[PDB]
Amino acid sequence: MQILLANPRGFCAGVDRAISIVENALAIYGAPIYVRHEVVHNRYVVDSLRERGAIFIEQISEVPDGAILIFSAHGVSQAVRNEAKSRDLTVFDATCPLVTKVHMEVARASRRGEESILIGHAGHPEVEGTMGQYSNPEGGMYLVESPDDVWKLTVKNEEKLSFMTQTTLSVDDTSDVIDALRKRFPKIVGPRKDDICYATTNRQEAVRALAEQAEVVLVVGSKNSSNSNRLAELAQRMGKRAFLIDDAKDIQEEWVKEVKCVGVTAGASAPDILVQNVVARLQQLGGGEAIPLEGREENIVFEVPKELR
Ligand SMILES: O=CCCCOP(=O)(O)OP(=O)(O)O
Ligand code: SF4
Repeated sequence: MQILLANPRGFCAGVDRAISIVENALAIYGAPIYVRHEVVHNRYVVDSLRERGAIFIEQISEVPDGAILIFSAHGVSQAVRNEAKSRDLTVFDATCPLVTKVHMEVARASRRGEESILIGHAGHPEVEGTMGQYSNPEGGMYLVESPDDVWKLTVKNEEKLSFMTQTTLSVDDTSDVIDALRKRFPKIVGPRKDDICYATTNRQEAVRALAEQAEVVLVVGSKNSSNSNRLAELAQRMGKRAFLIDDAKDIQEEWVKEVKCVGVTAGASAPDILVQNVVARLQQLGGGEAIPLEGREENIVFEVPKELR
């Protein structure tokens, strides 16, 4: 059995920064360090940081006065930022810069009172944080997930309308949604393509190349990772069996029995150790040396705030 490894895979620049923000805060200030939401949607990273003294909360009212608070990579609404601001907290912001970029545009549209449409998945913390940048009652902020959503949306003034996207979407599905928006609202303004980040685009492109070669694709990542789920979905849509797994213990032998070629990748929030252990388990089930596929080079790094070292 040939084990193939997707390239690029695993940590992106935002996730490396965000985890380093929490670890450095723990090292500089000691436990506890409060984090609003899982810093990244990975169970291994999250359990790890919990055992080291980070406490993960959903609301600022869970956080004691005087505490250090870090916002997760996904970002936070103005309401949350202000509730934190109004309380007695030292705040470090681990929001990915590439999320912050979208935030600034929704804020712009809000200040103008011009309506904005977000493409994204209801209930995801990044969507809550992005929708949460708009506050002007004179305009409006709308969520669409699909072409059918666009087909039913009415806005107040379609001569002044813009759109933004969640950073972790399916590149192909988002393209359908944008085509629908431009047909329904011919004057809508957006970025040249979308707000899907470099890391989501690359890892999708990588998993397409993997799925071309592999009968079975394992995507290392947690159930609540949006970008990880998009990798598994892409492979499955190409007619390959695909599984999203937290770690090597999730592997069922039937998945790989009599399979000549298995592919492995990882979501942007999955550490490389998890992938090494998955390969190790596939080697127990008959795999050889893991072969990495050639991939698009990534060279972006995002530094932690100077205050955190
Ligand atoms: O939210 C932007 C991406 C952050 C890193 O990946 P993670 O799996 O934690 O988040 P998700 O892909 O947004 O659900
Ligand atoms: S997946 Fe993209 S937007 Fe999200 S943390 Fe990583 S680089 Fe930033």
